[PDB]
Amino acid sequence: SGAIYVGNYRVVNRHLATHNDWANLVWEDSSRDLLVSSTTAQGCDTIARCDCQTGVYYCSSRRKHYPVSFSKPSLIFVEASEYYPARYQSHLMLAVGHSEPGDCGGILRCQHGVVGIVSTGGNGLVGFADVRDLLWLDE
Ligand SMILES: CSc1ccc(Br)cc1CC(=O)N1C[C@H](C(N)=O)CC[C@H]1C
Ligand SMILES: [Zn+2]
Repeated sequence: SGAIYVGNYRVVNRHLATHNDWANLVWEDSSRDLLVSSTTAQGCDTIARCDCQTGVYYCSSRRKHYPVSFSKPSLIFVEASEYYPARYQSHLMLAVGHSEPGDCGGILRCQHGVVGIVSTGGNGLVGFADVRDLLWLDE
């Protein structure tokens, strides 16, 4: 679990969005596993606007942060799950690191701010949904 709170927006994994997220929907994209909902309170986070390929993510299944080198946002095949059919997930960045399904929502940050959230994984792999291209989050 986990979310980004920026301005009057809440960014979550689309497959973990609540009834309240859907009732206050701003934007969602199944191909990215993202959903953004509106909030009444002002957020605590800021978004990176950069091309960093290194950063640190929070791994809830280890209660620890880990440093990672990750690929640029790309279209990557993701196997079927209870949440989605087998498809290409877009704007996804992969890295070597530990992850389990419940780790989705953990934030990846670089020196500039929030880069994205955990969305996929594998055997010693962790994949992050990028949010740096969503310029409207800042206004
Ligand atoms: C951190 S998730 C994870 C971690 C390790 C392993 Br093995 C396997 C996973 C599962 C995984 O990749 N997905 C991706 C899915 C999606 N984004 O299409 C939504 C959550 C889940 C079902
Ligand atoms: Zn950066």
